[PDB]
Amino acid sequence: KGPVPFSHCLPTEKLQRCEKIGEGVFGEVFQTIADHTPVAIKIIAIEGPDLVNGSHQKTFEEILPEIIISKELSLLSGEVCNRTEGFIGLNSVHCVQGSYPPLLLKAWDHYNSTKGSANDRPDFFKDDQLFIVLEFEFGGIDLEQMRTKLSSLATAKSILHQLTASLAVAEASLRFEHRDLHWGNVLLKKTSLKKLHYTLNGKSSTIPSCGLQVSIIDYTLSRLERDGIVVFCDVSMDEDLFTGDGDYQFDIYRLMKKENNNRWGEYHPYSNVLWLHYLTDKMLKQMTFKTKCNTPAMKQIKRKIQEFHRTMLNFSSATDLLCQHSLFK
Ligand SMILES: Nc1ncnc2c1c(I)cn2[C@@H]1O[C@H](CO)[C@@H](O)[C@H]1O
Ligand code: NI
Repeated sequence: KGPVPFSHCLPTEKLQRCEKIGEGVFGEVFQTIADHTPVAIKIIAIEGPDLVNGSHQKTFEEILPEIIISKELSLLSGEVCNRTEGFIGLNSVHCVQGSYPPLLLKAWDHYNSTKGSANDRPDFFKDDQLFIVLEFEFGGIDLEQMRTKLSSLATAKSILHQLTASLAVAEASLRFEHRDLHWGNVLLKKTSLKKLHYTLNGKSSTIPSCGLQVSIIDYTLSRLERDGIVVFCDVSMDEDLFTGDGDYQFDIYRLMKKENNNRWGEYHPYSNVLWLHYLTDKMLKQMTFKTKCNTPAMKQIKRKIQEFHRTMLNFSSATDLLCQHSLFK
């Protein structure tokens, strides 16, 4: 069929409603609306020779793993033996050709003016430029942006339980490792559901929501397999990924490399445990809650999360944590 114009993914009204909500070296994320329903659109330049945000563009072969993994994890919401809604829904993926839409540059400029951007203004692409455009379910607001917005550490527990269950179901179905689950990649949306449902190897359970539904995003470094065919990002020769400082996040990259002896095709679900430890550490050290722990039952939740923090690295996988850790009994 070949690539499509941007107007195929963003017809005029949908384009006019785009607001920028996120960014990374990879590119840009916009929110818009269609059929009365919000969506997030991730746009990644590929195949061209220009540096973009300081880095070379991925080839189609390099971007395919993220595409494949986004699809696999979305599909878990509709499976039976291993089912979870804890990964973001993927609506569509397109290969688009053209220069960047002026209306998106307008949205880009607004974000730059109010929040500031680390990125280049994407106005230098020619009409032959290719992009991958991934349209996802709108998952809410990332944990990092919610640093001061959550009600209490009770919510922290539901968040950790949801994250652990999702990762476990993906481990079980797909031998999945996220590999980059920093707090910008944990999204929180209000839900009126009191309990959320998952199924792990045929056994269904529930998790009290505390009014929030968690969605895990961004599969740029992720790994999984089906029928022994492994899909992953080979970072064995990457330099910069392992030389970060100033946040426990950057230790996780080094700790993953220690665990897997720099062999990124292998399955080491302990990496999911390391990420969950990093997220628990954020809950205890960087998040700040509108209400502190002030009742017996709540000073106890705090103690339980602290216990989790100091014991969870002795578990082999998110599956082991979910099934064996006292926090989830
Ligand atoms: N599906 C979504 N729903 C809501 N927000 C999303 C997404 C996606 I894909 C990304 N983002 C926001 O974009 C920031 C950088 O990826 C992320 O940190 C997050 O702030
Ligand atoms: Ni289409």
